[PDB]
Amino acid sequence: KVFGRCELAAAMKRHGLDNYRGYSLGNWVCAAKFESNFNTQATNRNTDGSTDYGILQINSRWWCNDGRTPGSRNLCNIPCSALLSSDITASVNCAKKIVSDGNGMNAWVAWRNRCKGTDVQAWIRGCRL
Ligand code: NA
Repeated sequence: KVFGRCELAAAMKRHGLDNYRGYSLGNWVCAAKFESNFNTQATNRNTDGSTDYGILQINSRWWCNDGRTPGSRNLCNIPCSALLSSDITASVNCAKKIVSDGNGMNAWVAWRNRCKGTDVQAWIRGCRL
């Protein structure tokens, strides 16, 4: 599913991301834009042989099991395929564990490089929330 900007903002808010660990909703929307272009089916291989999955490009190295990432962990206790669903529940719940693990949203390279320190509230401008 490719979400609209405001549609994803609303779904993320419903699922408890607005100000989660102090990150405003616009941070989360910005991150999804530049990780996946708001596409739940996005996948991308990493150099180490892990893969990133879903709207927030969650990494099989640590967070999910995809059956082909040796020596990795599954800290969200999910198949990676769950992160590709049209329903963002699994991606949001796993993102809440990631963002709580000490490094905040710096875990997401795209957030760090394209959202952090910018006017992220712009990502929710005009949305009914
Ligand atoms: Na894994």
